[PDB]
Amino acid sequence: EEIIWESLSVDVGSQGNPGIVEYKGVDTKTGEVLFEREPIPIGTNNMGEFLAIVHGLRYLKERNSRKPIYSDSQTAIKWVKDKKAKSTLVRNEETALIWKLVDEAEEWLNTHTYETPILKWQTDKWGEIKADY
RNA sequence: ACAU
DNA sequence: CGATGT
Ligand SMILES: [Ca+2]
Ligand SMILES: [K+]
Ligand SMILES: [K+]
Ligand SMILES: [K+]
Repeated sequence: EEIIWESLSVDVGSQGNPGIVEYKGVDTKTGEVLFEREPIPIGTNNMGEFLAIVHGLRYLKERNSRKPIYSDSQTAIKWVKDKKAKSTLVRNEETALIWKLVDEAEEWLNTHTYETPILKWQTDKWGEIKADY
């Protein structure tokens, strides 16, 4: 229906898919960048979106914030709900770094709790997510 | 088909 | 036009 303005929005950016992956989280209302991940040399769009949501969860928990997280990624939202990132990216020395981060993000989800609602950004109705690149 |  | 996903 309507945007929950008191929220954190995340977004992935990439150069290639697979290719260089980065992500950031922003205040949905103001656009203020709240966190930005150093670019990861090789990963997929969906791994980046997954890592972005999990980082937002950890960021909000550490700050005792009950704000929801918006993501436009059907895939990543489901991976977080499942606590399992079902990526097809091969595992090799080239992809070790992103797979390490993804493996660690799943481990974190399996060892911590949170009530943070994870919400679908309705691009069709609201336009591009505010964390856009 | 939908979400990227 | 290609790729990542449910
Ligand atoms: Ca975007
Ligand atoms: K996105
Ligand atoms: K983007
Ligand atoms: K497809």
